Amino acid sequence: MKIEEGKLVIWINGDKGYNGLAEVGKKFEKDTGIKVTVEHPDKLEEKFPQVAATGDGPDIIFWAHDRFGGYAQSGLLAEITPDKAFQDKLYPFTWDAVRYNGKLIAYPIAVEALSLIYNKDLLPNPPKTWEEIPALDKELKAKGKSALMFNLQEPYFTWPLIAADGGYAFKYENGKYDIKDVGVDNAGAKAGLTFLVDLIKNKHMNADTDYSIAEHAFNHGETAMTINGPWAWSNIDTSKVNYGVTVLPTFKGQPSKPFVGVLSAGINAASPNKELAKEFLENYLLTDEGLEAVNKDKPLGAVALKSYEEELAKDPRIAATMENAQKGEIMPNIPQMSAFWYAVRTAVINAASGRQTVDAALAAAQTNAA
Ligand SMILES: OC[C@H]1O[C@H](O[C@H]2[C@H](O)[C@@H](O)[C@@H](O)O[C@@H]2CO)[C@H](O)[C@@H](O)[C@@H]1O
Ligand SMILES: [Cl-]
Ligand SMILES: [Cl-]
Ligand SMILES: [Cl-]
Ligand SMILES: [Cl-]
Ligand SMILES: [Zn+2]
Repeated sequence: MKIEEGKLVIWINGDKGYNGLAEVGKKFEKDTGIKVTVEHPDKLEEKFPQVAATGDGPDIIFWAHDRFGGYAQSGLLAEITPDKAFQDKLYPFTWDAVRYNGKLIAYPIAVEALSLIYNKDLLPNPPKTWEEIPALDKELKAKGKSALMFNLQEPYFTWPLIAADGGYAFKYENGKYDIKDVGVDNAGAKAGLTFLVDLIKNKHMNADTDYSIAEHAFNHGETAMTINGPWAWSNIDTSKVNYGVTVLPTFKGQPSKPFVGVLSAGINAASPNKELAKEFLENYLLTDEGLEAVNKDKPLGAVALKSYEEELAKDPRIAATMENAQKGEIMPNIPQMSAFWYAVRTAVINAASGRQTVDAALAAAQTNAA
């Protein structure tokens, strides 16, 4: 078989708590005899539609909900069937994220938003504005440090700045997203991307900075700030850097507006193990003990499971996560999101590297997203 009967194969991103998830899998195996194998392929969210379209791939895929409408439209996801009692365990807005064309198509797990993470020893009082960063970098450089480093290769991390002054993905109005109406090339989006490009032009950041570089720099005390999600806190803890997690800086007086993702677990339509996947997700993973196990490996951040979230909310880092989430927007789950992200990734990388002006980059992004 392309997908093996009698076990579960799971995909989750490599920066999440995949070892903790595997532990939940070992508990499952102990109780049921069903082995669970967790993989973390790179770009799994791009690979999934390729392999699932041929009846292959994992039994279960974990990713933010934004990719799931596309998968569902292509018939790659099984309809899930939790009853009302189970539904009541999770916050209503998380279920909204995973409902597509009249069907629930994934189980919500956690609510993710980026925050500003800062080194308290270098910056006891972190900047409230993006505009403060250039001068702060010049001041820190004289002491052998930089102000800020974050992943410039994934547009997820730059979006909060692009959206701050008015950029948006798809217009939502009167109960629908208008997929012909994109906001990646409005004045606000240009302003935010231009600010980023200027940070690079003025040697405050490097265009080639990626996830690993920014994490390395922050966790080694080479830079005073980074922008990242809750999954990153575990490695910072181990580094012994004294850090805080706070509201993202404003731009032109406007809050940064991160795109909020609901990490969700979908079941492959081609899986011969759908009932076992349901048992694993409902009875083992989406439980206090299951999420705690994953969280202990890499923090989930705010979780969809009310009972556990009530405990996590007491953590000031989680409060900061929710504050940033409230200033941002939940991502659409519509199929056009794949095109949107391709468009914006291309624009940010080309603008940052100087291959395109901001105006040309975002003009192309508008065409490509719509
Ligand atoms: O950067 C584009 C990318 O953004 C989001 O992916 C996030 C993901 O949601 C987070 O859980 C975390 O792993 O960071 C990822 C970015 O590297 C979108 O969900 C994704 O579809 C999109 O390609
Ligand atoms: Cl990266
Ligand atoms: Cl080093
Ligand atoms: Cl529970
Ligand atoms: Cl769409
Ligand atoms: Zn280094």
